Amino acid sequence: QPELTPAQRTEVELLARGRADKSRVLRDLKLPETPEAAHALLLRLGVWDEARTPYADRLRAALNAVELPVPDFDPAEERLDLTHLPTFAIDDEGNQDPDDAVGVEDLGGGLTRLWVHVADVAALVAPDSPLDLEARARGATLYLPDRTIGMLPDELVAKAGLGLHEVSPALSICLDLDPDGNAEAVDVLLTRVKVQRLAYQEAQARLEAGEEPFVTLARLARASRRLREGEGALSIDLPEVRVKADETGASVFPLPKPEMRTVVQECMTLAGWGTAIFADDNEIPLPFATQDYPTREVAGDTLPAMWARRKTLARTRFQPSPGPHHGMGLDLYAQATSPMRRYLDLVVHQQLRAFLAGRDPLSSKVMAAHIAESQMNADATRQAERLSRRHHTLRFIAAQPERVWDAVVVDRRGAQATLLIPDLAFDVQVNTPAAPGTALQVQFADIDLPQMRVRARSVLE
Ligand SMILES: [Mg+2]
Repeated sequence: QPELTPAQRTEVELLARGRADKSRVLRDLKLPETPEAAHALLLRLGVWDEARTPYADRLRAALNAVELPVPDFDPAEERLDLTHLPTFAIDDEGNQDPDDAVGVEDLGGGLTRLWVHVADVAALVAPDSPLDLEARARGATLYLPDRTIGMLPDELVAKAGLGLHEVSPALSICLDLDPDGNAEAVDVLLTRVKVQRLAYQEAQARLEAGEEPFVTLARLARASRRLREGEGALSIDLPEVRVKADETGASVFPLPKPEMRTVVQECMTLAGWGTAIFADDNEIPLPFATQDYPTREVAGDTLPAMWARRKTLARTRFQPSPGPHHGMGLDLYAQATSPMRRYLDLVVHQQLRAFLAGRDPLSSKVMAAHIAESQMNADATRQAERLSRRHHTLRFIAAQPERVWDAVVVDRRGAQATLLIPDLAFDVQVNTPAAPGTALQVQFADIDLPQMRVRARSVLE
């Protein structure tokens, strides 16, 4: 009802975005002078539609694309030509810029060479360059349901993304694995590959037809997982979704888990393990990913078991020297496969490329420093992303009031049960004595976007 003037609307907007901490307008209307209260008012007045999310702004996450000049790859740099091998960037349906690709080579005698090719980002982003500094200031690419704000310029992604061009330069990790999964050798080198893009479901279809390299990649991944599990490795693969938002509204799509998705994941793990092995052998400091023992032992792979396990996990800590990763069953590990979207991965590439160029990689001291600096930024970026995903997920829920969702009890707190709706990767508290693992049907009501809360209930129980 209160028709605010333009200047007033903006005043309220600055508060909703967290840029201001007060508002004479809200104060006057007997409304709380809080970002959430300003948000609700803007919705009630029609100034803002339900599509708008204030979380990136509130957390001071960068919403602007990086407008710095991007260097070209050096054509004279010698690279191992692998354009003759079938190579594939296999990703989620709807993905747009590949960081990685996989391939294999039979080496005879039961030995197989696994190739994990990664976008050669460090060839374009040198330590301390304006590109490196801005990427460090962001920590990670911000993937909102309605837009993507890269850690690096769009120009850079367009030129380094694998498979975006007929042939692509890459920084590759190669591991020679015997039938049992033991690595007889690991290498890191600059390459040139011809990559074909496929969604996980499409690679799965090829695996099912017995097509190579899918059949071989699956054999290697299975043997590798069995080895890591033998070393205490345990899973927290809970249901995932794609959250999208556009002109037509919000959408939440369940992410299928074909075997090829698991296989590709294992190839990334092998690549990170090899990278760490390589760095350890050559005394190259990297942001090694470590994880100490969990709070308590939790067995099983059911939803409730994985739900509990995730809560007991020790935090993943990145340090300049190798350390065991309990969750992965590895003695050492480094994330090296997503340099376009994660700053730590880019640092791994910068360190490896420096070594390859016969130069001096950053010392452990500067490494500990850059890890600390980037992580604070990555934390804020990731939180802005998580809040934004929940926002649109609620819009999706609110658009289908009549829908009944399938849920599972994954935890309990008194008379309260935590219900996870897999198709939404969304959980809510609901009164019910149902034991963990119990399948229930739930309906949602009273969605409040500014506060992002909803009331759920077990139906026809
Ligand atoms: Mg990928």
